[PDB]
Amino acid sequence: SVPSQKTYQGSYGFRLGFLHSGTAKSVTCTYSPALNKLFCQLAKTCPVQLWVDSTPPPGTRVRAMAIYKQSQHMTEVVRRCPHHERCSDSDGLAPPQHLIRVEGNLRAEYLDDRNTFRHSVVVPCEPPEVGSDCTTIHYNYMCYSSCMGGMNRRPILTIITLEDSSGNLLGRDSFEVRVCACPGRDRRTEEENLRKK
Ligand SMILES: [Zn+2]
Repeated sequence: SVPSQKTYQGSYGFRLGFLHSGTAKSVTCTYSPALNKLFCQLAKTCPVQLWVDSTPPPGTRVRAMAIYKQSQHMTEVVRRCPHHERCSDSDGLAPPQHLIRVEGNLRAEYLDDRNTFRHSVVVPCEPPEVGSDCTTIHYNYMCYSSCMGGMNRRPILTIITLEDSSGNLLGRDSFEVRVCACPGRDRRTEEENLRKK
């Protein structure tokens, strides 16, 4: 009833990476290593790098799923709020209830789990292009952390799983997410609060 969040590199040395975007007022997505937390604006591009030490087999996939970070909310499905699920902002592929979308990948598949009712989005694991050492997935988060009747100010984690063609686990990583109007300021504030504590 709760997806695992345990970091697991597995046989292929799977782990995430994030750009260094800074904390200027104009930044739309920024990652805090000290907090392991991504701060982003609503429906803006969030580049997430995938790093491996060796190439996984053909048919390997990469799945993203959100869960509530607090244990007392972890069994509740993370979904878009009653406003955003009805705002007709469909990209033609993501169900309107799904918080997490993949941008610019026609091979993305969206799952409503028949047993847990949780949402996820999964893409093929592509090898790095010539001249690159990693691959990047562009995610979008489609509600604010503050949306009433949805996340309702509760923090979430995104869990990224590397899976074989049957869906079996090959690797796992995760990060907290705050979707907010001013990610640069909020990252600075939370990093200062951590330093003071
Ligand atoms: Zn919303």
